[PDB]
Amino acid sequence: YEARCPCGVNKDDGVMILCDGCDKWQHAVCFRILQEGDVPTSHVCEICAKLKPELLRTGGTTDETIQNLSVEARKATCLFRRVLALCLNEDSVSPAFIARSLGIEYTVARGLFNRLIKEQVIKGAGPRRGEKLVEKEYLENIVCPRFFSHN
Ligand SMILES: [Zn+2]
Ligand SMILES: [Zn+2]
Repeated sequence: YEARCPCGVNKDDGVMILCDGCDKWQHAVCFRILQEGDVPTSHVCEICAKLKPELLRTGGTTDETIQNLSVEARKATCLFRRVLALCLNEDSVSPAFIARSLGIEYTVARGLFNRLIKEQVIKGAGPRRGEKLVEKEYLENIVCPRFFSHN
């Protein structure tokens, strides 16, 4: 059993999806999948989509938004998706909590925290210094559909 995911953190968290091409697991949210019903019949990771494109013509589905990005741009997108999903299940966050939860370095977590402020997902002081409260309804009803809609 192996996790191999372009967020760069090769550890199970949340809903995991199996690539039909390499038999490694990715975080569903990294691949733009939040609801279990949006898990494809045959998931294809970003590596297999480029090594074996026939997988995509014979029933497989990749996340076309990250497939051809650079390593660094893809990692930043996937990690931000993970932090959005974390916020869906929490009342407040901080860089340190983000770092622990996602398995990443503090400085990277702080960048994700800062982007949450810009996307207006967090606002208002939490109980502890450095924490901000999640705008729960705004996240669920408005922000999340910007990133995770399948229509
Ligand atoms: Zn991931
Ligand atoms: Zn694969």
